[PDB]
Amino acid sequence: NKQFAVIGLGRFGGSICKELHRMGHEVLAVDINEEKVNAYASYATHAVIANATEENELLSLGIRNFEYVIVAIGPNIQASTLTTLLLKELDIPNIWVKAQNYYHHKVLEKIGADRIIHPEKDMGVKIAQSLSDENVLNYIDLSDEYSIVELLATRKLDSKSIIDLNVRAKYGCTILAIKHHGDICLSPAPEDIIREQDCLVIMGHKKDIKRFENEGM
Amino acid sequence: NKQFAVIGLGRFGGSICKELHRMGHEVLAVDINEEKVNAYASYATHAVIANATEENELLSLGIRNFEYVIVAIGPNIQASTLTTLLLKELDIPNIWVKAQNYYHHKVLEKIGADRIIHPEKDMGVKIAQSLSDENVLNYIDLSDEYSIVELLATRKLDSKSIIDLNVRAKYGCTILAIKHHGDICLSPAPEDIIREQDCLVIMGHKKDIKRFENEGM
Amino acid sequence: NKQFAVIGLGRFGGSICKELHRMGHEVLAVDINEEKVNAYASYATHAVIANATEENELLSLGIRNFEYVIVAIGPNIQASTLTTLLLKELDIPNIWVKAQNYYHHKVLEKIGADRIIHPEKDMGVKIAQSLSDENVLNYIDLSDEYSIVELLATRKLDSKSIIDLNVRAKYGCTILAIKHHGDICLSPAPEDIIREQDCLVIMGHKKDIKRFENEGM
Amino acid sequence: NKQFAVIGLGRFGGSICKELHRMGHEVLAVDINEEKVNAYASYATHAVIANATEENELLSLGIRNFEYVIVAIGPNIQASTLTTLLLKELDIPNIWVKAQNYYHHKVLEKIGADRIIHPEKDMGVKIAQSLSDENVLNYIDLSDEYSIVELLATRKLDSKSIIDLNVRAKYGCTILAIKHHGDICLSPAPEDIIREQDCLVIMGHKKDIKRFENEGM
Amino acid sequence: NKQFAVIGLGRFGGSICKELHRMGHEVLAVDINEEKVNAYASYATHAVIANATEENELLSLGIRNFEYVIVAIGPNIQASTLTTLLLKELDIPNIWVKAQNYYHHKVLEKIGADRIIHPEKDMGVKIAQSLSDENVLNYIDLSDEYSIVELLATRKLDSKSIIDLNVRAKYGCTILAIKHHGDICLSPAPEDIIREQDCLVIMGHKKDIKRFENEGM
Amino acid sequence: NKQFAVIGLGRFGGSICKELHRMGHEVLAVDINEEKVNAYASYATHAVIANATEENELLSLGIRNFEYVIVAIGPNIQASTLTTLLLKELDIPNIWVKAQNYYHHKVLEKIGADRIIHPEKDMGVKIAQSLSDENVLNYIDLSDEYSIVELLATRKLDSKSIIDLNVRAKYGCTILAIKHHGDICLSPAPEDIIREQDCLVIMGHKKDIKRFENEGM
Amino acid sequence: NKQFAVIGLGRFGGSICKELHRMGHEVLAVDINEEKVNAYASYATHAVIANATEENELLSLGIRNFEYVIVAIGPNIQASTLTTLLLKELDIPNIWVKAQNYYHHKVLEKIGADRIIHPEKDMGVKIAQSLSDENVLNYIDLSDEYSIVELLATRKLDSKSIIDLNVRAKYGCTILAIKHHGDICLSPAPEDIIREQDCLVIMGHKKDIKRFENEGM
Amino acid sequence: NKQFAVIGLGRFGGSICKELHRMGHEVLAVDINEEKVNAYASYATHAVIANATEENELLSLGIRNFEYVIVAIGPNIQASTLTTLLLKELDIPNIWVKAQNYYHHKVLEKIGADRIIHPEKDMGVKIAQSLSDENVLNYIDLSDEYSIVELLATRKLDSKSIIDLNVRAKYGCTILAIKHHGDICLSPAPEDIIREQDCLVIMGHKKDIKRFENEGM
Ligand SMILES: Nc1ncnc2c1ncn2[C@@H]1O[C@H](COP(=O)(O)OP(=O)(O)OP(=O)(O)O)[C@@H](O)[C@H]1O
Ligand SMILES: Nc1ncnc2c1ncn2[C@@H]1O[C@H](COP(=O)(O)OP(=O)(O)OP(=O)(O)O)[C@@H](O)[C@H]1O
Ligand SMILES: Nc1ncnc2c1ncn2[C@@H]1O[C@H](COP(=O)(O)OP(=O)(O)OP(=O)(O)O)[C@@H](O)[C@H]1O
Ligand SMILES: Nc1ncnc2c1ncn2[C@@H]1O[C@H](COP(=O)(O)OP(=O)(O)OP(=O)(O)O)[C@@H](O)[C@H]1O
Ligand SMILES: Nc1ncnc2c1ncn2[C@@H]1O[C@H](COP(=O)(O)OP(=O)(O)OP(=O)(O)O)[C@@H](O)[C@H]1O
Ligand SMILES: Nc1ncnc2c1ncn2[C@@H]1O[C@H](COP(=O)(O)OP(=O)(O)OP(=O)(O)O)[C@@H](O)[C@H]1O
Ligand SMILES: Nc1ncnc2c1ncn2[C@@H]1O[C@H](COP(=O)(O)OP(=O)(O)OP(=O)(O)O)[C@@H](O)[C@H]1O
Ligand SMILES: Nc1ncnc2c1ncn2[C@@H]1O[C@H](COP(=O)(O)OP(=O)(O)OP(=O)(O)O)[C@@H](O)[C@H]1O
Repeated sequence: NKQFAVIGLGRFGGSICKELHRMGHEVLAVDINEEKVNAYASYATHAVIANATEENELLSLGIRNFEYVIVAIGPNIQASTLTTLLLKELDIPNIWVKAQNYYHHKVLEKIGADRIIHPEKDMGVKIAQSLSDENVLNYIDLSDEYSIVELLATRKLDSKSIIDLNVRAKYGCTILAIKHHGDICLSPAPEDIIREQDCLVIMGHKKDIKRFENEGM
Repeated sequence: NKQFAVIGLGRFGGSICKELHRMGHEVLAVDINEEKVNAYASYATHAVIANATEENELLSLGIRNFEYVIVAIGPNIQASTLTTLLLKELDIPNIWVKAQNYYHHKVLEKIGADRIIHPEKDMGVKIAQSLSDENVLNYIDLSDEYSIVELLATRKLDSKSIIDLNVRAKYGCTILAIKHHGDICLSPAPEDIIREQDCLVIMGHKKDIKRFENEGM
Repeated sequence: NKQFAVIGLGRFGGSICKELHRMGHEVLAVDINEEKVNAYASYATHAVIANATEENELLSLGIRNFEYVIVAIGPNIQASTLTTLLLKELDIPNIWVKAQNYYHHKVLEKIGADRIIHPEKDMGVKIAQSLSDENVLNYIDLSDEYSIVELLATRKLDSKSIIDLNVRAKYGCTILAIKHHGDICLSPAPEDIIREQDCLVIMGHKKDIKRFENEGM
Repeated sequence: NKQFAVIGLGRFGGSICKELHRMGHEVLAVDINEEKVNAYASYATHAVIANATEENELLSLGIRNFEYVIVAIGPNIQASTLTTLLLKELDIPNIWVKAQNYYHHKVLEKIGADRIIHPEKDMGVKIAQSLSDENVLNYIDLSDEYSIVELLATRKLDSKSIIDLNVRAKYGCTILAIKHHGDICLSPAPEDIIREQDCLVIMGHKKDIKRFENEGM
Repeated sequence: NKQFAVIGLGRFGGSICKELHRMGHEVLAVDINEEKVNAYASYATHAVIANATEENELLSLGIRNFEYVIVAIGPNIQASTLTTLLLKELDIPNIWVKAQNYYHHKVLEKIGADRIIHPEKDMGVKIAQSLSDENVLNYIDLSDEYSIVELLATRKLDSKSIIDLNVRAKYGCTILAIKHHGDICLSPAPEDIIREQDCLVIMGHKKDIKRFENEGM
Repeated sequence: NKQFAVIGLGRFGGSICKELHRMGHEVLAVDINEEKVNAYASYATHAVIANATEENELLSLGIRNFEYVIVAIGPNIQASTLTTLLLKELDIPNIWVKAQNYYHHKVLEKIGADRIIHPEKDMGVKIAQSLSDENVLNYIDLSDEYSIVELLATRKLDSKSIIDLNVRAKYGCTILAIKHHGDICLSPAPEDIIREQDCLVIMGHKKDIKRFENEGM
Repeated sequence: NKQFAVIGLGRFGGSICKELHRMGHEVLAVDINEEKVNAYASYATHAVIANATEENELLSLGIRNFEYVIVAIGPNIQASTLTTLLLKELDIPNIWVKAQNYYHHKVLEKIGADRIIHPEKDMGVKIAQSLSDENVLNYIDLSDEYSIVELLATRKLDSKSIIDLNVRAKYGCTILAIKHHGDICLSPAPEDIIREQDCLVIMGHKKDIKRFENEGM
Repeated sequence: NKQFAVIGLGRFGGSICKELHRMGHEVLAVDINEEKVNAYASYATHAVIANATEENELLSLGIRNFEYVIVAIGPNIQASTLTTLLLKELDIPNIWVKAQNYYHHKVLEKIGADRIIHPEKDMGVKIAQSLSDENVLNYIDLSDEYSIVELLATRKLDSKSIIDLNVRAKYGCTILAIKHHGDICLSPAPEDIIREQDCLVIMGHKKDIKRFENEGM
């Protein structure tokens, strides 16, 4: 299908490998720690003990063949950077590397990483957003001003109808989905009821959504 | 406003503190490492050097007053656990803790953590999704089966109309937004045109969205 | 008689199980590693392969029946903690747990471990005592100031009598036993002789015993 | 004073180093793990990062000068053995090594270890002894058969006199000390009273002490 | 005076250090190989064994103080690159690095090396020039086209005057110096004689000098 | 024309071969490594895979015919020596050999090498010279005391005339050339201007040139 | 036939493997250096890259099956000792080990090596014998006093008969063999002729043989 | 008597010097390592610290006077070669040099070494011989097919007579010597008895000797 190499079976890397394996892709799980290789042996096509900073080992893995290589090493800047460099000189098409800090990001950038990810930082931003606003369970920003938001329904919304809560005119936002007891309602009709503690999916302008949050719920 | 305590100024914790501070909330940035405290001094209300496992220091911080306390310590399972536990005995309303792996999650759960987060794991899943499918720029999962996806438009979608691409009937999914050259169109009418390289926001079942990606683009 | 459960057949745990079995007590030896179960099969009443963190397995062991359960898992803090906790919720009378370090000691303490042991640490202290003082073979502290000490006799003590070495008056300490060529003399009379390289058992104040070591031997 | 080298800052080794440093001896704490060196920097004279497996590094430490070298590495048999061998060829006077199992003990023995210690095993035996007999707080074995035991007094012993409990004739054992509310009585006269929950220090044959425990308390 | 750090005491680095030391400059000779440190101990102010890729060792050297740091490591691209990066982050004013190949040059360039040198390559070019033309003793290129050349005089030039050999008009080149039996004539007048086997210093265009070599000598 | 044999296509040897080929000479590129024969195939007349220590292969090359043979093997002292020796016994007119160190230089010297070169060492000296003195770009020593130096112009020299900087009288040195933006001025007249960052070519006594560097620029 | 394992393909080991292979025995050539494995690939049944100190690799070799295992590692005392120990614990029938010095010999002895060889030392003794006495080509000592010696015939022995050189009576020694131009004469009759430069095999007392060497040749 | 110079006191060289000294020859032991000079001071006439590659030191030794000079340096090819070369230019009659591998043998050969020895290799062949055939104690090859072998007698040979074991007719081989309890019997008569565990010296064809070994013992 498509070949993926996950170097560094951490939380992040391990998750990548496990999920990708669940999707049914050819995933090579590489780690210097034997116990990590042993741990993700069930969740990969081939799990190998290797020092990714050692070139001959990298050739012994046959990494040149892979379309995507992911360096999920993030506290050892040295190892990460070095590995990325090795892969670059070996003409790997796509090199995705975790990064630790702004300068590690810089060095990855300069040695030609294709995509640099900061999982902890981004998730930090998200969870902080959820912290300052208890109503938001999840969300996605369409742009600087427009967003789709998932909200936890309060008592103020219990037994209320979509036509009762006229968001499309009063607030310029549109409701997309209602999740009740695990059951799911997509693009619901105005007659539908929202019960408390249910998942509500609204879409619109950020400020408008906050307006609805304040006065509605 | 609302008082937040961020213990552990890593990428994740640091991001939480910085972002929350950008929102203009009272954020207490706590760290045992002096240089971290010095680093996030600009991005907090009060930045303090403290050993969060030492109770008398925790009383010296006056942590009982805070509505939300975030334990962003994730490689030192031990310290994290003790700290969370300390906060629990001190009757803190909301304790959100960063976890490393499943059993650390278990012990946090059992000592009564209010919310446990796995940033690296979740972001790993997301990036893996983006890896197996180059077309997805971003997304949000409404549930195990239903999701809203942001897609990068290919040439197959160039100059195509919403009524031309009948997703609501043929694939059971609904288009929510179109982003063209930075300009943004929310809940667009069937006459609207989609140009390649534009942002397309579809909503529906995961498998159905994959179907549309397959035959459509 | 009395029922004991030893979870974790390490050196320490294995020693507990083997020794208890030699005394003729009902000892259930539990381990996740099959080879450990096979190893201590001869030295237990019932040796079972079980994941002690998995509750249903813990019920399958019928651990609720046991008066004493010993968690001898010490490098995997997580397994130890989770297991100890499981036992606590199952209302086990006495839970003795092996600890690795101070904060793990803390979390064990707070989740209600009944007795926490640091074998390596304590034995370290003892062997260090023996290191700085080649004369001391072993000892037991009665209190902060008073102790019973086992000493290796030097040439200065060869062919010396108990009445000759008046410890009861000159140093306020009392000799308890003399071990000569494996032969043993308990509470010896003043006429008895001490030959070099023999075991001498003195009792008294620490500083006083040091005094006697200094001027006497 | 006297120079000590502690190689391997584990629980056991770390305890040795910390305790020895508390005694005010010159202790060189050596470890391959940087974080361990950093941890015990406060509890040593000189804390060095070194792989004790490399000879030139061992010369860089100047280990030939030390009277006592302690190999506190116990799960890595290879490293332990090798270090011990290196030290032996370097004509170190006293080499004390922590062992894991019987065969590692054998190889240490054959390559000329001066003293081999099994902390976990021995402490296991002790704790097992305390487990089968809740009454014993501590003890020291004078030989295979004779021992001095510290006992927790029960209700059966409350308000009883030493002459009342004639251990010297009825059981052939002798009482050495009584600890009451922290206060301490050494080699007490027959008129003295024992109150419950006090520390009792008996001396004699193992079987005899068990007998006294049985009928007496 | 000025402080120099030479990391990597190979031939190139060693020559740098030795020569600089001969000039009487403060030169810190750093090497991971003990024998190299021992070799250049006589030819430096301070010769230290250090792993230049290890940051804490680099701080232990106190390298931040130095005006010039030279990475003379050229077959280990890894070590060179890594070290250079470390020095850059430590805000070293001038970092001169020895390179192996074009891509190592590239990565050095991108991580901000101040001067990159290819000794073997350049000297290769020079020696090749001397190989195809047996007559040239030495030379210096002013530019791609213009150069000053030192020539060994043949019989065709014996007893010839500067005015006889009109290089300034016939070939557009100018003679700068004549070395006869060790005696030296700088900017000689047209009456001066050139005897064979003497050193002749001409200056001009490369082609013109070759022309003069061809028809003249 | 003239025939050259380059044995060992390293950086140095490869540079020799490539440069010689650019001049249009008959160059035989010999290497035991197939990939280097393949690499320099474009930059030679004939590129052959051969073991230069094997005599029959050397006869198969027909090396006796060549006027110049260059042994550019420098880390394998053995191969270098044996090869050079082979060539000597085969009565080769000119044998130029790359040397690694002083003693290899000795053995090459004694087995009758015609010219021995140390590229790394010499270039080391040069680059070191440039290191202690940022102002000098290049130079050539006419004798122990007299030299021609190429200098990088500073701000102190900007917009200054040759007659303004009277070097011929004030410092006894003479300016030979000025290189401005790649353009070149040979033996310039006193009216000419020197702009900063330009190449300046002075000629005279070493100490005098320094003097001029000191007070002038 | 019989199975041999040669670990360490040095001069000594490599020679063992090559010679053994020439005899047509099943020889497993094991080496950690890939190039050594590649070198002796032609001179073995199976040539494998393996770290003989790593147990799992040793099981991957299936070394338990072999009757004879030879540790030909001699400058790395560590590897030799460790490997030998591994083989011993794996119940290998015959373990022959190359030793470096007296103490390495000691540790090999104590860990139960079956045969310890010192090639350099022994050959040193032999070559020394040939050095002090130029006359001897080869020899074997039957005892402290009696020996069989191979001698290079001089001119004094040319065209001489066995009956002419009466060694059996005049010197008490006996001639055993004469080798002339590769042709061989075993236990030759008294009529036989010895020509110079031939191999002569005499047998007797050392001093007597020396006597014959002195007066005879 | 005869003057010998042993340069390089390793095992091989040291053995040479020691053995030569035991025979009572004038042996000059030369070494650059002071401790080796100190070590073999007792086993030489004159033991000197000298760098054998340095000519003036070689004249300071007065090596021109010696009939035999032995270069026993074998891992430092460079030093060995240069030294041998120095001795050659100094017109030394006999230069015997220890070689490492085939090419070092080549360079020694070509710079005119008189005798080149490979101790490890040859001894390798021998020990290999003994490895494939456990029966042989020692031997000497007269030619490719004919040999004299020393054998360890088994039980099959106990109390057997020479006439009983008719080797001269049945196997075409001849017995030369019998060594019993240190006592020695040369060219024994047919009545003589062979007891087990005695040394037996047979002579003949290799295959024939193996035949006798097979059916006979
Ligand atoms: N040079 C190397 N070659 C191969 N694998 C390596 C190398 N260095 C580190 N690794 C592996 O990469 C993994 C990266 O996880 P690490 O322990 O570095 O923390 P982390 O990745 O930041 O944590 P997480 O991924 O859980 O957030 C480790 O399991 C380690 O075994
Ligand atoms: N007991 C403690 N008390 C206070 N601060 C701590 C404690 N333990 C860790 N920290 C701080 O919390 C921060 C957490 O980041 P850390 O380096 O532990 O990796 P992480 O948090 O798993 O990864 P990330 O930095 O991406 O979140 C660290 O910078 C550390 O200084
Ligand atoms: N979750 C678990 N369930 C059951 N058994 C476990 C679990 N985790 C570890 N064990 C067992 O407990 C034993 C504990 O010994 P381990 O090797 O973990 O080191 P240790 O106990 O600190 O060292 P030692 O006991 O040798 O001093 C191990 O043999 C292991 O097989
Ligand atoms: N080759 C080596 N060289 C130097 N130090 C080492 C080497 N191998 C291990 N160590 C160090 O020695 C220490 C030994 O402790 P380790 O973690 O191996 O468990 P342990 O000693 O059995 O446990 P404990 O000492 O807590 O009972 C470790 O901290 C490790 O960093
Ligand atoms: N990580 C490191 N840290 C510090 N020093 C290092 C490191 N790696 C290599 N070196 C040193 O740098 C020097 C580089 O020389 P090396 O042996 O790599 O060959 P080289 O430099 O190509 O040889 P030459 O310079 O003579 O051409 C070595 O002497 C080595 O000891
Ligand atoms: N015996 C030999 N016969 C033929 N070619 C050889 C032999 N030995 C080495 N070579 C080749 O000669 C080339 C010389 O470069 P090498 O890698 O030996 O280092 P070097 O030449 O000292 O370094 P540089 O590349 O800077 O010149 C190598 O590419 C090697 O393949
Ligand atoms: N840990 C190991 N595991 C397997 N093989 C090893 C190990 N260590 C060394 N060897 C191999 O054993 C061989 C021993 O030869 P080495 O280079 O050590 O010199 P040596 O044996 O003294 O020289 P010689 O055998 O020529 O007398 C080497 O070829 C090496 O590759
Ligand atoms: N240039 C030199 N001048 C004098 N002595 C030297 C010189 N080079 C080496 N030696 C000495 O010669 C001795 C030879 O032993 P070396 O360490 O060279 O290994 P080796 O001789 O091959 O091994 P072994 O002799 O143990 O089989 C060394 O002890 C060394 O000190």
